Amino acid sequence: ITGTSTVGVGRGVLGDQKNINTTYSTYYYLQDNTRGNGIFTYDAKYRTTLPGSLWADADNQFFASYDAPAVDAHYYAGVTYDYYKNVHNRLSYDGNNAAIRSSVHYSQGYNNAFWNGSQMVYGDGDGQTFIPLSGGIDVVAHELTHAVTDYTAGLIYQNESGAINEAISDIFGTLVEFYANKNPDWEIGEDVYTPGISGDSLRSMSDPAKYGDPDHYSKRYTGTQDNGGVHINSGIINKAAYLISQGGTHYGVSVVGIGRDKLGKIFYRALTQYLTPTSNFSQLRAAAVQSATDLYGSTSQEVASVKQAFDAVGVK
Ligand SMILES: NCCc1cccnc1
Ligand SMILES: [Ca+2]
Ligand SMILES: [Ca+2]
Ligand SMILES: [Ca+2]
Ligand SMILES: [Ca+2]
Ligand SMILES: [Zn+2]
Repeated sequence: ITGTSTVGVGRGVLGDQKNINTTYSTYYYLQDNTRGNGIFTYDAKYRTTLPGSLWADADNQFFASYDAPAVDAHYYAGVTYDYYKNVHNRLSYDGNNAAIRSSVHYSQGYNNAFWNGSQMVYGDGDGQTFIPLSGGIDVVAHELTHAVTDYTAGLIYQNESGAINEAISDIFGTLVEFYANKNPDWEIGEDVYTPGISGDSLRSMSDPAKYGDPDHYSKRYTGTQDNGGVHINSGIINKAAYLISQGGTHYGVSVVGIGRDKLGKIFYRALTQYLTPTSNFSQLRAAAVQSATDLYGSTSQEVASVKQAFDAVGVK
């Protein structure tokens, strides 16, 4: 909407206070005009119609329990925008400052969040499996990264290309979590998953098998569930990315780590220059090798480490 840019204050899902960019016109709206063509957050009001209503607040203070998922969806979309702009010189998900839209309070007890091709959508969780999913910065950034993928490589959401799609979202979700530097880790969703259980998460990149996901191509899922295992076989690529960044020995193969920043540069370049809608795991390895060659040189440690990491997970 048309109005003037303002700064509100609120509390997120985890009870932390933060400032949020709003717009004043009669009401204060969750519309951040400081980033691209705007970040807009909507109330789905427990329904499944989307987007719902642009979030309106009478006083620019967002401390009600009902406000918390909206505060975090809005704020973490801003952090994710900042990561892509400041780290990769990418302006929003399309590279042209497309407006970023999110809806919260989607459905009732909905234990998921997603990018729907047009916008991000967050359930509130059922209070046992999840609390409202926008409380996880890695979740928010995972979702917005699907939009980046859609506009770049276009990886089809099935089988190996879909597992790459998922892993790219986990990788950049994690790199955004490190960028914000609040309790960063290599696990996915820990801040919103199972409030009654400490120390768990949906997935681990450092040890995918902790939650039943494969960490070697020989253990890949070959069935039809989950669009051919897109959230399962992602563990093979997540493990490779973890090894590239942090190093380690895995099934007897040693990888010299090169750090998170170079991991991000290599995978961002692979995603935006080399991957295609039908890329498989072997093609991802080649894309990563070529990206590291472009950035660091063919004889570099970085190229050598990409090769050892894919070797370690059984991808040639
Ligand atoms: N992401 C968990 C995949 C899975 C499910 C059930 C048993 N083993 C593995
Ligand atoms: Ca208020
Ligand atoms: Ca964390
Ligand atoms: Ca995490
Ligand atoms: Ca938990
Ligand atoms: Zn995903």
